[PDB]
Amino acid sequence: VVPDQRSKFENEEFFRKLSRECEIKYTGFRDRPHEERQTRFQNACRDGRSEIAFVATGTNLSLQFFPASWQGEQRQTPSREYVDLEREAGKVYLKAPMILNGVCVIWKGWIDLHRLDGMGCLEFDEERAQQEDALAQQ
Repeated sequence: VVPDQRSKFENEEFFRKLSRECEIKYTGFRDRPHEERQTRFQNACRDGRSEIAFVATGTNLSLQFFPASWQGEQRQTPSREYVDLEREAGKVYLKAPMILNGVCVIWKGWIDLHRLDGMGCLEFDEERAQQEDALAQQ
């Protein structure tokens, strides 16, 4: 494979500077009474298109795990997968492999059902990164 893959990963410090354990919070109207904790979780769960950012950095990452549908006229039913992990630790979290202008990195933030100011570690360690980088070319 082209050696420009391993090279950027071993010399780019951008991983430790931001791809590390950082505080995270879901994007929503905090000025909306605590009522957003439940309504935002369910209404956002149907649209699994969560927007979230790192409190430490103004950086923001958008991601999509299993959303009911974009323009679909389906039902307003939520993502069963979201409540199959809400009953467990009593928290709601998502994990997905997103690619940036480089290779795949694993993003998996978590937050409790009431305070949406959890933590989320981000790190370049996807095994699909080494092979997808090779197959990244058309």
